[PDB]
Amino acid sequence: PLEGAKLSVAVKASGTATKAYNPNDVNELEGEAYINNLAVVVFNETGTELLGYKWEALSGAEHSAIIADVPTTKAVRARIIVLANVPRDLLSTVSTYDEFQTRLVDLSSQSQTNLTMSSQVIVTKSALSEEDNYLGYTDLGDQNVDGISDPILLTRVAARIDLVNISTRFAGTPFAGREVRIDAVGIYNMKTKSYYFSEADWGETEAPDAVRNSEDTSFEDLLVNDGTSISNTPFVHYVMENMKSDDHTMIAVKATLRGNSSYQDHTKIFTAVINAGGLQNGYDHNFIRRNYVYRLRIYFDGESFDNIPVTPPEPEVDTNLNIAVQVVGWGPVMQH
Repeated sequence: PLEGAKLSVAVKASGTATKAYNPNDVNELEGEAYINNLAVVVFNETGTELLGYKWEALSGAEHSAIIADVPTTKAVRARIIVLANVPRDLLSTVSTYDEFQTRLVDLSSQSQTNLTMSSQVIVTKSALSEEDNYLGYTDLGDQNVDGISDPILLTRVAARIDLVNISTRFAGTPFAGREVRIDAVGIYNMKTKSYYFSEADWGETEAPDAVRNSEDTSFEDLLVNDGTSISNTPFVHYVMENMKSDDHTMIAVKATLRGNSSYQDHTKIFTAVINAGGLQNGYDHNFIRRNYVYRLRIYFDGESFDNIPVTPPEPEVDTNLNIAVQVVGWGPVMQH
C-alpha cells in the first residue's frame, strides 16, 4: 500500500562530553568504536504505534556509519531510537515504546570489539514526509528532519575500569622493605544489566537488577614494593552504569604481605568504591557513568596489614583500601 516513506540516518559514536581538543581524553582501545550493526526503531509521537524498524549488519564500519531506507509507514511526527551493536532480532519483537524501554542488555554481550551504543530519544517537531527523510546528513543541512544535520550521537551503555598501577608506602613504617604479592583482581558490586537507551542524550541507562561480583583475574608473578610503576595496566573490565544503587562498584584486590622469618604471610581481600569523590575532584558525577573510563591507582601502607608473629584461613575483607581514581573521556585519535 502506502510504501516509499523511508528514513536514512547518519551516526557518530560519542567520544568525550566536550567537543574540544584534549590528548588526555583519548582512551579508546581498537574495536571499541566498531559499528558491527545499526538498528533504527520508529514510533508515532506517543510511542503507542510502531511505524517501522530496521537492523543491518555492517562490514568495516567504525566511529561513524549510515543506516539507509528505514521504512516509516506514516507521514507523521515520530519518536526515533538509533542503536549500534545490538541483537539482530531485538527490534522484530517491538510493540510499544514503553515496552521497548524495559529491554535489558547483558554485560556478557559487551567486549572490546562489540560495545552497545544508542542515541537519545528523538521526538520530531515536524511530521516525517511520504517520501525520503534524513537525519544527520551534514551536506543536506535543513533538508534533514527538524534540520538535524549533525550525525546522530550514539553513546555507550558500558563503562571501562582500568587498574593502571599498584604500589606500596612502607618507608618509615614497621613494614619497610617488605613486598606484597597481588594474588587476584576483580570487580565487586558490578551492574551486569543495563537499559539499551535513555530519553536524554547520555542519560541514565542503569538497570535496577541486583549487582554481582566478577570472576577474579589471577596473577602468577605480580610482586609490588616502594617505587613499583606498572606500565602494562594488568586489569581492564567493562561494567554497566552504577550511580543510583546503594551497592557501589568496587575494585577488589586479594593481596599477601610476604614474610621475613620474624613475621608470617598476611593475606586479605581489599575493596574500595570507584569514583566516590568524583564531584569533589571536578568531574560531572560520582561512581560509574556510561561511556566513561576509570583509571585506578592502588596503594598499600602501614595500615594495610598486621605483623603476625611466627607460630612455633578465610581472608578478612578490608573496605578501607586507599585508591586514586582518574575519570577520563572515552575518545578516539583525530579523524579525517
